[PDB]
Amino acid sequence: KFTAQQHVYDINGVKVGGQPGEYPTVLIGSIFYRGHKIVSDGQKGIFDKDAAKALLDQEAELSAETGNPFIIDVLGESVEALTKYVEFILENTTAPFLLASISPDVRVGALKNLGKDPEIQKRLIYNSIEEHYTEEELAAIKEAGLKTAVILAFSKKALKPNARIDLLQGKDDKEGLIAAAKRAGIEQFLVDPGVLDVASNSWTTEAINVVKEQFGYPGGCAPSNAVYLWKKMRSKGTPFFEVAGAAVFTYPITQGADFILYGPMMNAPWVYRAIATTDAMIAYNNKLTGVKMGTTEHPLLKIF
Amino acid sequence: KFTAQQHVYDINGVKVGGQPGEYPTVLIGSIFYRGHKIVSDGQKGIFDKDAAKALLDQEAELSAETGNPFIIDVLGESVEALTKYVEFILENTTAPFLLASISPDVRVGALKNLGKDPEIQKRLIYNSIEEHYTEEELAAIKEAGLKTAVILAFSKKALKPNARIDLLQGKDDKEGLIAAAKRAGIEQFLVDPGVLDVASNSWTTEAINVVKEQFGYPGGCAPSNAVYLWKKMRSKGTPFFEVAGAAVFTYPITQGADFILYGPMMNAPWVYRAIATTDAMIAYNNKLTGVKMGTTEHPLLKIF
Ligand SMILES: CN1c2c(O)nc(N)nc2NC[C@@H]1CNc1ccc(C(=O)N[C@@H](CCC(=O)O)C(=O)O)cc1
Repeated sequence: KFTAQQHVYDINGVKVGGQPGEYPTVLIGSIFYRGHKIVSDGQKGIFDKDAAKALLDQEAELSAETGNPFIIDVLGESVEALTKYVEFILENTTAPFLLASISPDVRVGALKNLGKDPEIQKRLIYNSIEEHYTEEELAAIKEAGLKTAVILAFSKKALKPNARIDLLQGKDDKEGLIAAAKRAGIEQFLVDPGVLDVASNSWTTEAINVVKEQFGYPGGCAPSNAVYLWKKMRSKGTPFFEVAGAAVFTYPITQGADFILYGPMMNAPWVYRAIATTDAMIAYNNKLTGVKMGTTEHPLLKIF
Repeated sequence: KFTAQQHVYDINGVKVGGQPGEYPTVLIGSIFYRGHKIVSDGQKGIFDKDAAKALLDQEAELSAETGNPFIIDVLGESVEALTKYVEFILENTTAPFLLASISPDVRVGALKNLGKDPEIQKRLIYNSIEEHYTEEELAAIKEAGLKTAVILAFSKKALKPNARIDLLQGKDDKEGLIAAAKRAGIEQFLVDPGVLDVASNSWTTEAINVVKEQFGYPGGCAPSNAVYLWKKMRSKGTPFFEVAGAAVFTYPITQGADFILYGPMMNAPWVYRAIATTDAMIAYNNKLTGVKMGTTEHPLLKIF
């Protein structure tokens, strides 16, 4: 059990946060990522709408089967593409989604094209407020009226968990990412300490623990990149890559994390089955921790 | 982490116990279990020597690849069969092994045949001293001169983790399982709190924590019990069964367990890969906690 009173956010019906076993893990699948084969032009945002709709329908089905809620990670490499990707997600699912790009200019341009829309404000989560934030970026977020953002504490100047906490809460003459988010009008903070590599997923998890111990913000991480760069294990193929993947993705959940960005949506079939199993074992512990489940839509009540 | 100084046993080279991150997880694979297709006659102990050698060679290879040591779980349905099984294991591997059977009189009968052989004393671990131990069982163990035993610290009267203090130490007019084991000349106790089903693996792990926190005995369990009877998952095939299995088998390691009985040895290829991943992430946490690895033969230094 975590020391601080946990913030539980209601993201247009998706509950995220709380004490371990209170709410199922929220699973965040990536679509239109670099090299996604359903995209034929990543600059114009031209993609197979049937194949994309099939992924969204599969996520709904897996979600209904396990009780794990989903938020879609929507990636783009251009303003034009990311704008079209967001319009498509708005119309073809009811789920919340992350507005994501490596390029902050792409994120901000796309956000500008969406204007002030009550549906966007309810469903769109900014991915992310990170070390390179600008006043322009914070202004674009405020003008869009967004209320939830991923706070990403990934930084090669902040390897140790406590240095990632310094990046979040601020230190000396740096306000920190939480303060920057608040100045943008963000009231709800999904804290992602970053995953440098597989082995340091324990440090990511230690940083999630400190966040939930002291602040009570929902904590999660995105270990898909580190897993896919693990040449030695990937070389082995199926099912060796998936079980190792499952070990990495479940580990933060075993230490009380609230959400996982699991990588490409095509991996949802095995990710949902691994994560739902962990959630069901943790919830069964609820009597010993003195926690009450916040919902009957829970893997413990569904997967057996 | 644990307050108690942890007992670390050396079982013919296999180190079992310690603080989390100090030693790799010991992996215990089952052979000659009920339904094992390499057995044609479970009463006479007629089995495929080439297929048994191949499993033991595959355990040695995976062990050398990850740094996870192994103990063999040797199951028999008759005295004649279990005797032959143990003679084969003695000759075809160097690993310690569990002498195991659903039928206590099969364990007792087999022990009589194997005699007070100094190799039996060094490599044979009694599986197990249970709630309903008999004087004839304790006499057989003493006469064989065994030094290590699994203490199955399980009872439907002691479902709560804290009740395992009662089972181990005794209570009221009941001799504890530790006192019983010592009367049989046992000096080294591998504590298994028992696993009823998948979900209750969280209660098993809380019991392991209590045992290590207060007594320092190595703690492990057999999640295999629940997983292969989980038809919903098994019938889905690869990789759904493997990732679900990986979630269950890794969970106790993430809470500080020292050994896992992972079921049939045919599953070693994906069990080693999942468990090595968890061990590597836990040991990486040593860099923050100051906990020193007790061996360079560790997944953290091998799998990347
Ligand atoms: C019950 N159990 C156990 C335990 O709980 N605690 C200790 N110390 N030792 C043991 N030893 C035996 C057992 C762990 N080993 C196992 C557990 C389960 C299986 C198993 O599920 N076999 C399958 C058939 C094999 C298959 O097709 O999977 C079955 O349905 O019976 C095979 C071996």
